[PDB]
Amino acid sequence: STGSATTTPIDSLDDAYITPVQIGTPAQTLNLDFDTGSSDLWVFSSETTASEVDGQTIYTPSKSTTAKLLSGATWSISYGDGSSSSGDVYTDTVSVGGLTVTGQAVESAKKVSSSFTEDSTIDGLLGLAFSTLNTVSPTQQKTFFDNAKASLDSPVFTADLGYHAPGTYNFGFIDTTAYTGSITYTAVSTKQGFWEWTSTGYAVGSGTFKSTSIDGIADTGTTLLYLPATVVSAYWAQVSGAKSSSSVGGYVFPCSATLPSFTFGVGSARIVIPGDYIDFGPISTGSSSCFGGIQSSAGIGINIFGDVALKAAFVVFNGATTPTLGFASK
Ligand SMILES: Cc1ccc(NC(C)(C)C(=O)O)cc1
Ligand SMILES: Cc1ccc(NC(C)(C)C(=O)O)cc1
Ligand code: NA
Repeated sequence: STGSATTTPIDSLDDAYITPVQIGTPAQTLNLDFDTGSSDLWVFSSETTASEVDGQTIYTPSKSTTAKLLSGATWSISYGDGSSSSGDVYTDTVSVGGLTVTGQAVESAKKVSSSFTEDSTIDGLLGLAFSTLNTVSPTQQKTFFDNAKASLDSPVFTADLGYHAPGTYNFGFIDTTAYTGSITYTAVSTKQGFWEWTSTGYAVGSGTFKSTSIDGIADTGTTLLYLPATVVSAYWAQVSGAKSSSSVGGYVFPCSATLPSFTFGVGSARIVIPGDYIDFGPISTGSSSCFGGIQSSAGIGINIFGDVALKAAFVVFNGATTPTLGFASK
């Protein structure tokens, strides 16, 4: 089997991407944030505290002929932005892009935090990290990808995120038309449950490439690129008037600037992030201070190759017995 679904940015900044997902019978279509940095498939639901729902489409298990309570199971999750949700669990049929899984754990939110409530465009998350991170208790559940594996033509999914444009998530195949050149594969550690890999270095603009090992995770659910403070300082030093602002929460730069590109290494290959991708616009409406898309990972405890980095590439998440990541330019 295969599946193929379009993913669409939620706003003009590419703050996140949503992908339609069919849940239940008859189908209930919800727009989920596919997150390679977590392992729960959770949704706004008919169970979600009413004051915490503001415009999201909800899953109603009582209207699905294939829904069944997973008796006794609960879940509770916290994300890197400090957001959270929790609830109970159903099993149901879930389809993405024509690929169907029966018996998928669909985590129904009873409570979501204010960041979720305030974002009417995201109806839930679909986790694509390793199932060892799934929060369901007392019986941990598998991700959609882990349940679909048995069945896929190739045990892979790919992320092809757009810059200010739609992109694609494919399951079970490589679309050799979607990238240029060759795909460079690199080793993955699953020890922390993430798609964790080691970049071979970086360059700033037209500068020389610095060979240096940078461990981090490939995380479609994180907007920005978070790297060590040394690397980030070297990048923003090339932008006149850029500075780290404790009041704003990271590096800011004059909106009048033209940003340099940022290159990261994948083995002997190089992925170039255009300068424009690193612009996250005014810090507040009408400000001439703009927020940077490359930020320090210091205090976060891990480096994160979020959407800023990933949307510069065609990315293969290879879930074979020995998982690997692949990157190609596009
Ligand atoms: C609506 C919304 C969108 C995204 C986030 N961030 C997540 C994905 C939870 C994270 O992993 O930091 C929180 C709320
Ligand atoms: C273990 C380790 C790994 C990498 C580096 N280099 C850094 C600090 C990322 C750089 O800025 O070049 C240093 C130590
Ligand atoms: Na922000």
